[PDB]
Amino acid sequence: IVGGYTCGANTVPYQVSLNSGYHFCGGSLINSQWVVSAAHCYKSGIQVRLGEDNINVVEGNEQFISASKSIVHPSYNSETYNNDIMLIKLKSAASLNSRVASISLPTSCASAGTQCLISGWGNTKSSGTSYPDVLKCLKAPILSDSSCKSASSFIITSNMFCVGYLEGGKDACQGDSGGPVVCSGKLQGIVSWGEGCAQKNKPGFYTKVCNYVSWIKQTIASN
Ligand SMILES: [Ca+2]
Repeated sequence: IVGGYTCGANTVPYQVSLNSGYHFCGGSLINSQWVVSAAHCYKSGIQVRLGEDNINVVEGNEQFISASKSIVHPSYNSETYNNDIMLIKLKSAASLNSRVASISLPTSCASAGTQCLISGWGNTKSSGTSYPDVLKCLKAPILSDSSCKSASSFIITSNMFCVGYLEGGKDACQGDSGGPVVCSGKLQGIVSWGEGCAQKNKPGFYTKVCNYVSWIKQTIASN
């Protein structure tokens, strides 16, 4: 995350890391057996990692559970990132506690201006590579739908909101993808894409979970 701060060991207990020999995408724990993340993060043989803060050191509190199944949205579009959502079932239920807890799904969509908390172990620089050891946080507001679009070269659909800072400097970035956007204690979004990171007039775009609650609840029940 570019222009953020250190969250602090387990201050974001719903945040998960998806690992395939090394961290590559983020995720959010929505119940003891299911994580939600981005469609575009799909990989086979994913190891979900709960309770992490320093991803490169074993601190105790870590839980490493394998993905028994990974269900991508059937309408995912890999070229426009529309319906960038994926549900991962854990092979065994996670041991829920103070440092590894689930986040509620939303009951209604969040309106422009609401302040949200974005997080992950992604890149922290506008130019170049600097992957942090510890979990990073950014507080940012939802921008108005008109704002994202004036400021855009790529297709934006109704399943995406956008959040951040048009001035630039503060944004999610590569490696945060699939991570959480929490607003008022509810997971409203999934880190999906942006035109680079932290660039002037190019905010971040996020899957709009509020559109997907039926599909999540239903997929979970029948799997
Ligand atoms: Ca660790």
